[PDB]
Amino acid sequence: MITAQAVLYTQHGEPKDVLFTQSFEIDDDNLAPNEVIVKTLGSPVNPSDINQIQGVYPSKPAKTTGFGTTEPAAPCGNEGLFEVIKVGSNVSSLEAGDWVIPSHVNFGTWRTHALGNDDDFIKLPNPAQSKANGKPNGLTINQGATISVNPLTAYLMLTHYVKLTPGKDWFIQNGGTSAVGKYASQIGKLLNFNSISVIRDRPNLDEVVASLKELGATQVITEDQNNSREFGPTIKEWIKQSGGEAKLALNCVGGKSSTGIARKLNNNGLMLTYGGMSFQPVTIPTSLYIFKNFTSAGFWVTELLKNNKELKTSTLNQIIAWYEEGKLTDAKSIETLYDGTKPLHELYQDGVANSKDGKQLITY
Amino acid sequence: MITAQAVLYTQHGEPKDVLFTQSFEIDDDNLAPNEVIVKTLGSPINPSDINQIQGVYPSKPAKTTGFGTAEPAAPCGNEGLFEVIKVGSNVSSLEAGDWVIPSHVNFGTWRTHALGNDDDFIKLPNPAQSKANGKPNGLTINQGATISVNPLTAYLMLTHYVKLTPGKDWFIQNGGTSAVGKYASQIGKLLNFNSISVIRDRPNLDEVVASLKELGATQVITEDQNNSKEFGPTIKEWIKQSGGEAKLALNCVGGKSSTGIARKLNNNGLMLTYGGMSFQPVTIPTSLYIFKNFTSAGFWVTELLKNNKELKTSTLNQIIAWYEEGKLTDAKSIETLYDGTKPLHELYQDGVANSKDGKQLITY
Ligand SMILES: *O([C]1[C]([O])[C]([C]OP([O])(=O)OP(=O)([O-])O[C][C]2O[C]([N+]3=[C][C]=[C]C(C([N])=O)=[C]3)[C]([O])[C]2[O])O[C]1N1[C]=NC2=C1N=[C]N=C2[N])P([O])([O])=O
Ligand SMILES: NC(=O)c1ccc[n+]([C@@H]2O[C@H](COP(=O)([O-])OP(=O)(O)OC[C@H]3O[C@@H](n4cnc5c(N)ncnc54)[C@H](OP(=O)(O)O)[C@@H]3O)[C@@H](O)[C@H]2O)c1
Repeated sequence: MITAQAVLYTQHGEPKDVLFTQSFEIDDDNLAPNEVIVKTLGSPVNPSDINQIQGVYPSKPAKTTGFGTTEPAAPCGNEGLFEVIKVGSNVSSLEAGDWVIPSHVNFGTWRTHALGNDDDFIKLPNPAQSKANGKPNGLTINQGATISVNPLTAYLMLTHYVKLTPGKDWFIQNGGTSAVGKYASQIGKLLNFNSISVIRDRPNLDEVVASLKELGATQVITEDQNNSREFGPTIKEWIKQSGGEAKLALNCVGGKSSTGIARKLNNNGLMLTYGGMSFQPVTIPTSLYIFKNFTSAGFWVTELLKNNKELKTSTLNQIIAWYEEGKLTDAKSIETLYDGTKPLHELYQDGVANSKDGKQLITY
Repeated sequence: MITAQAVLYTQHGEPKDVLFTQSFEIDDDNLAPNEVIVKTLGSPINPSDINQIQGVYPSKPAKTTGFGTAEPAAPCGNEGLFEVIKVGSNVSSLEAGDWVIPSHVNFGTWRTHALGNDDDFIKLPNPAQSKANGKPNGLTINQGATISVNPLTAYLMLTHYVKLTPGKDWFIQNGGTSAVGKYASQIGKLLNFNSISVIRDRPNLDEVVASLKELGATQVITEDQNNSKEFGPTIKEWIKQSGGEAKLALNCVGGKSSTGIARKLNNNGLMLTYGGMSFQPVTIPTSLYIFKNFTSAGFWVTELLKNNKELKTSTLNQIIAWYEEGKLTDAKSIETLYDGTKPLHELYQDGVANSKDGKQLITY
């Protein structure tokens, strides 16, 4: 028998208040024929995971007593990389040593182990398999553990809604230092799209601007520049020189930031709102709608891919291939290793509290 | 001392999610004068038990800490057969070895043992007692465990409301393959009432028709036939040939099915609704109320027998006698035995999930 740990809550609220660790038992002897046991290698903290715990995210796992609690409790985390440790006698899709992610949301990835079927998982090539299949690179644990939400989100927003002419057209995005922002910049570079990333000013501004330009942002501006009527004509010059148009805006901030990036689009522009990193609503001047034919819409990768498994597979395959080819790198995570001395839920609580420092990955 | 197990929940929800098993101690060396300890022999899973756990049934046991839980918890199950194992110094009505059912609802029968007062139980004859009293049969465990709700429901609906003339009048009922339905057909035969059972179509329709007819249904029709304008005159022919009238409809379905059985009654008809599938409301054409003196009412055995021990006693005694005489038969339960190797709540969760296979009885 394996003794596992899961991060659970019995009631919605802030992670600092409601999370605890539950020890539970998994039977790793005498597997059913289709069953698969996996050990976690790592799982990140994404905003969606936190919103799920807070109760403001309408897709969530059921509260159950299945982890051996008396009160119904929900697990946490939708994304993660797991190593297959044992498979049942009718399992050929997976074997010991294989890398997998969950095939569906609401799996509960903030935990040490899981028992499911082979259809609960999607296989990723492990480094040994990538090299054997003649690839110059294999995935890292961070790359595998964060492959499923943010890279697909960036890829689909940039490709699935409006067609940007390679070598000419632009997108503009706020939250430029976000993991999603960093994938968008790289995917923009790979597809030959011009882009403007908007970021908050900070003391190490120059270092950040350089990182983002290296990733693929054509220009990086601050939110102060975004707000600036004086600066607008400079952006117009860039776009005019390119021969192209700013056709797409990606908004994960809301408020004034959403106003600023919308104003920078050419007529007939599209904005996709995929997040709201301050509680501020999407705010658009009436004149953009009426006089510039602006359109504002939403994006939600979970809903988009629900009955679109071909689209999911195709997108994921492209990200894997790019990683194997050395053409894509990961939005880097701050890693915290679980080793048994500090309760698992506290690692995640610290991760939630240190969100501002950057993407957090709990490792195992 | 006795280490017992109870199936409990701290919060309402689906049985698959909220049930757990709680160990608790009964001190069998510390009985008060009027107290009795019983060992469960068997308890079924009925829809009302499930609705209770889900939180949509307005009669339910209180949540308490009495089973030694940290948080308040409620037990499950309303019906069951128990064996008296020990009685207090002032108990005369029961002795060790006796068979009993709960005297009242909300007792919590999904558990191994209970401590209660002598008046929390009603004695049934055990097989040794039936045999000693000159009876050709004694009750089976399934018969005793399911005697409290369904048989009594059928008998009272048939006899307590409208007086059917033996050898000529008719009742019509839907849910004809239900436990209640099957008891009603038998009681109809025993009292010489004609009846029409309405059932859903199924692959072995003809085989089921024949079984229901053997039980006592005069005629059996599908829901399609119940709906059918074409078929309706055939039913009128049956009733006219008998010299009697259709005076009573028993409804456990609602919706179109309820409309159809109501339309088949003669003037001055009474419908009793005792259940309802798919949340479909009871739907009765206005014309029947106005022009055919139709009445529609409810039946709930829990409420009818709440303050009427004498009617309960007389009815229960008739059912017992019929079992002893070999005049009534139960539908075959699927029995799952608790031996202490699989948690008790999981046996009941399986039974809930497997409801469609047949009535589920957990035995001990
Ligand atoms: O500015 C902040 C960061 O740029 C950014 C957050 O970065 P992150 O890496 O921690 O978060 P990500 O995992 O990339 O994603 C966060 C947002 O995107 C939404 N999202 C992601 C994927 C899929 C969906 C979807 N709909 O399919 C949605 C998610 O809900 C998040 O909203 O935020 C910036 N930030 C923080 N506070 C800000 C702010 N910008 C402006 N104003 C305020 N108050 P930094 O680098 O710290 O300065
Ligand atoms: N008010 C009361 O005093 C009281 C007391 C006892 C029972 N009841 C009611 O009676 C019913 C269950 O009694 P039971 O223990 O006899 O149950 P049961 O043995 O499990 O039988 C259930 C019946 O419901 C039928 N059914 C299921 N879904 C249906 C649907 N969608 N449309 C039409 N019929 C459907 C089944 O038909 P199939 O065989 O085709 O699947 C079967 O005949 C419940 O509605 C319950 O609330 C009420």
